[PDB]
Formats: sequence, structure tokens, C-alpha cells
Amino acid sequence: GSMDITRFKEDLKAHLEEKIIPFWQSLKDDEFGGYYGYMDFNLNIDRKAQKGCILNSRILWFFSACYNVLKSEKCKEMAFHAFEFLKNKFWDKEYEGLFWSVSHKGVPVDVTKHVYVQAFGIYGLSEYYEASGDEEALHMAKRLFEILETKCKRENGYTEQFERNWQEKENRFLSENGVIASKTMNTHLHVLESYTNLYRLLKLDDVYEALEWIVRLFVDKIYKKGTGHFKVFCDDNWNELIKAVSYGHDIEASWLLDQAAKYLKDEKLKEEVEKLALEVAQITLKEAFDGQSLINEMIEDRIDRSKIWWVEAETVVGFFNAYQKTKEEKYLDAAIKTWEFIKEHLVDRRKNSEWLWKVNEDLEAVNMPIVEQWKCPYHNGRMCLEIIKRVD
Repeated sequence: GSMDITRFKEDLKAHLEEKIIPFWQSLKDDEFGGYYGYMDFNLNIDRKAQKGCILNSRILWFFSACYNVLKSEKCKEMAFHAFEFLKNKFWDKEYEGLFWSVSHKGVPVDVTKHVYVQAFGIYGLSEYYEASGDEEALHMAKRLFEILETKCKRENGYTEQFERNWQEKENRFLSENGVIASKTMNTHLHVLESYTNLYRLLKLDDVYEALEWIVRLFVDKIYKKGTGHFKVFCDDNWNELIKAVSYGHDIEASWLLDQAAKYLKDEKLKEEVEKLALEVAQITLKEAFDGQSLINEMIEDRIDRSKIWWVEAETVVGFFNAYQKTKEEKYLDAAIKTWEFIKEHLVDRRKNSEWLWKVNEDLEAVNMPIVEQWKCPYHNGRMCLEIIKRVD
């Protein structure tokens, strides 16, 4: 460690406690349960917004994680609130697993079953089990795992979308030209993430084997060897639909794979994964870090240089992780620079706000919501919690 690293940690801990935690506490829906589903750019909450399951599971994970790391009793209470809504409204009592979305009152809006949603369920429920000891949370997380492995898994990865009763259907995620992507890196990344958390807490052999399997899938099929980049949207055989790179997903995968590797019982695979993770960090730094922050994506030869909140959050963690593994100061410098960028350009200066969704390539704010089904406390909250955990 160092003086700079110690002060970096102290800065992030203060930010988490003084900005992020109180903001998300204010989204608690005491009328119908869970958390309100939308807040616009002008900081207006739409209490009647539909509630996404992934957003609720991310809030569940976040408050549970805050308790597990900081021991805030209030955060545990906020986690309980999210857990109640998951159990009561998002959990399908008849066919099991988690609905895609419900109304603000909890009425099912979209009852289809997506692997992306089930994975975040496992991630949040396992974290909540650690926080609370609630065996019901454990049971649901285990059942989600069993359903993914026995109903959704195929030889080359997971089929990603199902009817409510687990009959498979075509996926819902589309390429930029509107073609359905049957295999997506993002869905499979969050399976990996959730299985790592589940194994961390349960050490069960079935879970271990599935963790190793999805890690191997990333090494053998999803990673583009030597390039530092993963495939993004693919057909059913992991052939790319478009030449595309998502730099935020790359750098997130780098440290999530490195994290999974710590549990691997195969030393040869562990060595390969650690090498892969470092290659991704090195190339991300070289290609996508512009001196102050990370750009977003490149589709064919078209580069999006917008600065997106979650991309910058994952960059801080991914580069700090690379520093820890290599002791190369360039990664530390990039991590702290990216945080200073976030502080100056993405942390909302208005009262009663949090982080902006994005600024454009000229660092101008763009009208986007502060809270939405896809904008959560998980990426930025986890950035803070990871540094707090990692710095002694």
C-alpha cells in the first residue's frame, strides 16, 4: 500500500457513506414495498414506475454488501426491505424463479424468465444470506442455481430467455441492426459473478463444477485470444454478430475472472485465467484509457467516447486489481485518475442526487435518469466496497 492508496480508500469510503448510501435509502417504497423504479434527470421520482427485477436484486446485493463490509444496521434493514419485495412479488410461486418486471404495486408486467435476471437473484440472495442468515434466502438462491443448471444450460452456454414455465424462446437482446443475439457476454458474465459469490459462501461441489465450467467458457469461447477483448453479442455458437468491443465489460470481466480464479482447483486453468485477466487490463489501458477516463465501446470502426457511470466504476476496480497483481504504478495511476474524473464530472453537484448516467465526449451532461431499471447502486457501490475490502 501507500499514502495515496490509503487516502484513496478513505475518499471512497466517505463517498459511499455520505453520498451513495443515503441516496438509495431515500428510494425506499413504503407504500407497496421495494424501491421506486425511476428518477428522472431533474431528480423527480416517478413512484408509479414499473419495477425491474434486476434493479431490486442489485439494491438487495448493495445493501447486504454494505452491511457485510461496514456493519451498518440500517443497511441490513434496507436489504430486508428489498428481500421482502423479491420474495413476495418477483418470485414465481407457481413455476419458480424470478419475473422480469412488475408494476409499482407488484403486479406482474413481464413474467418471462431471463438468465440475466436469475443470476442477479443468486448474487443478491447469497449476499443477503451472508448478512442475515435467512435460510429462505439460501433456499431460493440454491433453487435458482438448480434451475439454471438443469433447465437453461446447454453444451455451449445458457439459453438466455424462457417463457414463465421454462419453455425456451428466442432471446430479447438485439444487435444495433435489430438481429436477435442468442448468446451474450453480459448474461454469461453475471452468471459467473453470481456463481462466484454462491461458491464463496456455500463451498458445494456442484457449484464449484459450474463455476469452473463458466470460467472455461470465457477462456475458450468468449475471449478473443491475444486481443484483450471479449465478444459482445453472438449467435447460438458464439460467433460474433458484429465486430464489436465493449471496454467496460472487458475491464469488469478482467477482475471478475481474476476473482473467480482464486477458487479454482485446477492450477493450470488458474494460471491461464490470471494471464488472461492481466492481458485484458493491459490492453484496456493501452486502447481505451484516454489519460483521464475510459471510453465506452467500438462497433466496427465507430467509437463511442461517451463516459458512462458504470464503465468508469468498473475501470477503477479493474485497474486497481491489475495494480495489486503486478505492482505496476501505471494501473494505480489510471485507477485514481478515473476516480478523480468521476468526482469532477459524474458525481452530480445538485442536492439530493447521486451519479449522472453519463457525459458525452465533450464532458457535457446528457439528459438521462438517475434511477432506472438499468441504473442501480451496484456498479458504483461495489467500486467503493471493493477498494475498502482490498486496502488493508
